[PDB]
Amino acid sequence: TLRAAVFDLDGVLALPAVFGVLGRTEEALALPRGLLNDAFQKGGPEGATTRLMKGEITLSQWIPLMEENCRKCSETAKVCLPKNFSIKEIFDKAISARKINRPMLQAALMLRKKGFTTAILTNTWLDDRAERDGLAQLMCELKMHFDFLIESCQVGMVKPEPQIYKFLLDTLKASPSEVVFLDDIGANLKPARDLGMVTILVQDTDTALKELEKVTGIQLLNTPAPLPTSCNPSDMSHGYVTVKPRVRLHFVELGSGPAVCLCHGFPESWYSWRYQIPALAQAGYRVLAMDMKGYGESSAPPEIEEYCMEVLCKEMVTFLDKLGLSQAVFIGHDWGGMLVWYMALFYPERVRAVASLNTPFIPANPNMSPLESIKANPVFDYQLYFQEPGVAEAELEQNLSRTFKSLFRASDESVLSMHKVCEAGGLFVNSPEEPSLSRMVTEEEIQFYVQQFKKSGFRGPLNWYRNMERNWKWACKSLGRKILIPALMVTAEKDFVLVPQMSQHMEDWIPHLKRGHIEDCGHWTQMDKPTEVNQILIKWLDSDAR
Amino acid sequence: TLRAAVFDLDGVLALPAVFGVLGRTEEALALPRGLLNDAFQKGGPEGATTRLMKGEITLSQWIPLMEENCRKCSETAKVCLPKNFSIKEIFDKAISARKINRPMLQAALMLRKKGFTTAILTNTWLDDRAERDGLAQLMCELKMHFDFLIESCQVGMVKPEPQIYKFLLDTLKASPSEVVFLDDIGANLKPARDLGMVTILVQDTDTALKELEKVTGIQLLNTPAPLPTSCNPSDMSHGYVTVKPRVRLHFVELGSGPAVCLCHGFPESWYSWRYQIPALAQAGYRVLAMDMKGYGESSAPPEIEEYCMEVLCKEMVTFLDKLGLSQAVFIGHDWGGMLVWYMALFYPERVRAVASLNTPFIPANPNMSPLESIKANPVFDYQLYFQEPGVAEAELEQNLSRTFKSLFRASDESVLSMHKVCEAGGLFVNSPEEPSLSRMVTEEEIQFYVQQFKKSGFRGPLNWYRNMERNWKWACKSLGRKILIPALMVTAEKDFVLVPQMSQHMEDWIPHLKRGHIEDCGHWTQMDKPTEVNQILIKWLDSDAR
Ligand SMILES: CNCc1cccc(-c2cccnc2)c1
Ligand SMILES: CNCc1cccc(-c2cccnc2)c1
Ligand SMILES: [Mg+2]
Ligand SMILES: [Mg+2]
Repeated sequence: TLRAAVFDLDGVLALPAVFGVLGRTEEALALPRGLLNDAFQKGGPEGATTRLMKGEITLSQWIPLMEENCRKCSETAKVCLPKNFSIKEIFDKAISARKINRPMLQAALMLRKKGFTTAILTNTWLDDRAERDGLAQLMCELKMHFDFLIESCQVGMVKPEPQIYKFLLDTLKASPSEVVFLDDIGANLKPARDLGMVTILVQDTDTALKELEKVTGIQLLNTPAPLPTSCNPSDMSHGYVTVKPRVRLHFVELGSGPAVCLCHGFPESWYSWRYQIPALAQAGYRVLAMDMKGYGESSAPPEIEEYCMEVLCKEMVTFLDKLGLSQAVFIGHDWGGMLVWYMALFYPERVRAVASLNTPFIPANPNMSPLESIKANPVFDYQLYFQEPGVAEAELEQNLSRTFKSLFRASDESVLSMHKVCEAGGLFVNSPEEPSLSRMVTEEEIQFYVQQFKKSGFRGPLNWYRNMERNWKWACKSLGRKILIPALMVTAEKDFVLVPQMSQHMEDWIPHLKRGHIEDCGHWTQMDKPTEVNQILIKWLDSDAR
Repeated sequence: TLRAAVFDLDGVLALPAVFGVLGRTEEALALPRGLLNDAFQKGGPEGATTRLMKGEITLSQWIPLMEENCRKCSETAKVCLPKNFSIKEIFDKAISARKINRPMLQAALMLRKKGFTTAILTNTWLDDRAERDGLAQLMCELKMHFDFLIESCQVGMVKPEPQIYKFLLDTLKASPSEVVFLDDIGANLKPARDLGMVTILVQDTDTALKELEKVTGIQLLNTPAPLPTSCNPSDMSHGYVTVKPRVRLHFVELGSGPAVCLCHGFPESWYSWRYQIPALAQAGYRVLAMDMKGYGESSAPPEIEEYCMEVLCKEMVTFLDKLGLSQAVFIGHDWGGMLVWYMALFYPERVRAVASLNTPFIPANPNMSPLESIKANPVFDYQLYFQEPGVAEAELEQNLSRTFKSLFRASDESVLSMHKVCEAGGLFVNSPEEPSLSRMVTEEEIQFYVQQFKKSGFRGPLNWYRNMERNWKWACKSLGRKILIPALMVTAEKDFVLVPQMSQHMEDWIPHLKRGHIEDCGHWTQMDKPTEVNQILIKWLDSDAR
């Protein structure tokens, strides 16, 4: 039966209702009860407020009309308005107080996830106030979660006029009996009900949601915590910058405010940050989520030395130079974590702050060859297995789906020991042909990785592991320095390759290092514990990069 | 003979020299003459400063070494340092005082324009101070103008060590006698001279430039005012956003700070803003220079109504939604000017501020059809000529080079009257086959337009002119509103189509409108008077959009 759900903005998706500040203001100021509402509604379908709601005039033009109205109401009720009474002030304050009503948004999201078409239908105004940006931000955040946003001032019609409902129905490509409509004003529900829509009168949120649950047959209340918002690749702005003749870097870009450059690990993608990108943009950052060199839509030259840290870092500086960015905050995971530490040591003037997930900062040992260092840790055996050009490429390219499905697994789901890989003859030699799907990833998300890696395969990616000696010699140049810009290290309790204890000496080199630690989190940190990652990065960004 | 010119940063490309603050500080504080220089140089090739300049330690690690040095020098000279004496403070202040020495930069630019290879060779440090961004910005601004930037702390070598000069020569792919080297420290010149480089000792800038002129044989002093910096397309970050299934918008993006969306006119390109893009980014803005729908690398669907203002504006809102931008400053020229006024009237919550070049804001007349309004002005006759699908496309596509060469002309160069175009049978009927090249444009710049327009031709572009009735009906919805967000109108004295007097009533609708006016400027404003446009936009941005 029901296929569509329609929510109002004031008093339903957003609270406190701005309508409601008339009531509060009368109470706070000891005015005659309803005086401000009388003024707000004066003239009815031909008064100032209706012309505003229909888009005939803007909010700033309406303000002095309401003011006049407030005077007229107070004269006929034989009172005075307080010295300094200000409609502009009252409304600035109420529009900024009003916030997304999170449980109602999450119900709309869940219904949309079960197949509902969702819409916002609202009587609202053209906002040209000095502070309009606050409302623009609220609308942006809400509207990406709905199929349609219908605004009275854009369509020239207002609730309760019957034409707006017919316009709704026609927008929804739905008959009225397939629709549930929620509003906190009973007069606004009435024409929907006359057409045989299910309607819900919203006073407190929980009761409305109980009625909504009952009538749709879907669980909306007491539901577990949902995942952060993810990214749909074809909805992103995609950027491309040529950093030298055969090397162009692709990135996805969302948000405004301080530039934050996200650098993924092996064998990954910009898409590995899909849960961080909307959260960090929504927190007030300009996010640039890279395809690192060798991956996705970035160039992937075959030569091994094109992937040494020195070359990669110099390219990332060029990337900032071409974008006209004097700095970015650099956040990396895995190989990208290693990269951002080297950015901080060699280009601190370009790094506003630095954060790594999983990858520790360990100074090079000038008295031991890196390949021997590597041979000393049984869990890095797979790194020796990666050395010989063509061997790991053949195994990893042989069946991409099985490759990402076998790699991307939560800590309780493993099919790969990283144990004696060379001796085993490969990474997947004792893994199934058809792994089950991790709880972390959908089959669609796997096929996105699979399609990215069809372009250039694993040569470029593996090459990141093939510059151990060259990276060691470059790193030895930096052994006298410390990292003294703002820095965060995020350890993952159950990453059994990049273990939290490997980071334990970092304060000797980064004395003011901050930390976060994520329990029950494997190697694929951003997608294993996306909620916790987001919280830790935004806290650290707002305190240290701001 | 000479093919290459090498400049130092401190005291040559940038002034006052930070070295020089030791002198000034001793004088200001009544310290023993040379005390701070003695401390700065203590230990010579093995002291703190040399390790800094070679990249062994960072600036923040060096600060307390210099401090110690300052104490030791003052003890052996039997004096005290003042209470609150601060090396950090002295250096923060000196590094921010130091600015690009504009006449020396413009000499380097001019030599580069006559074929020199140019480089900056500098002893400098790894800057990890809280205020490092100021230096990062200076280096970014300078370095885009040179072939190479060689920094002591990146290469592990310092002037005057002879290896740094050999490294220079090898970088320049030049023998020493082809090179002129300028430095303000004679000891730093000596190894260059030993190799037979021409050297110039820089004290005052003018004298150095006279020697530079003499030895290169090129005029560098008293030279006319150069054009602002332009854009090279293959050096830009190129962005792409799908705003609906068959419509993706391309843009070029440079800079950080408030988003500024530049919207070009007919029949133009993002490249028409090539002189504004670096200037506005350099002024502290995030510039987004669009290919408008129908142009360049943006989609160009054939249908006429895809190009009505309502559809175009709704798309531009979607473009901001997908980029995660709650607002942008919108600056338009010509058709793009018309568009940004409609953005301000219909989406003021998304428009931080609005500026138009040439295009006035004239409310629709609800009592006259727009086509009759158009017939009333003899200079808009070419707009009737554009109505019939396929006619103007055939003339404008027939020879692209002749098309842009005939259109893009300064006010003293015209070959087109816009007079009785329909009756003439076309736009170019009485223009030459091979127009001369305008002073405004190079043959390379013309061929960039020609190559852009080979992708989709003139159908999409002309379609912008084919929605007069549809745009009029939409505009009539807005006749009750005023524009009350910050707004700038820039008139062009010699634009004989979009004449300055057409804007004379705009204050009735935009009572707080600001203005700029450009004399001796034709229709192609950004490329006719790029210096004046830049100055007018940056002044207005910094006061009204900031
Ligand atoms: C460590 N750099 C990325 C990488 C390379 C190879 C394997 C794994 C992996 C695979 C499974 C579990 N944990 C980690 C991770
Ligand atoms: C007015 N919209 C752009 C346009 C269209 C057609 C011709 C010209 C033009 C051509 C020459 C001189 N001045 C203006 C300009
Ligand atoms: Mg309501
Ligand atoms: Mg110098």
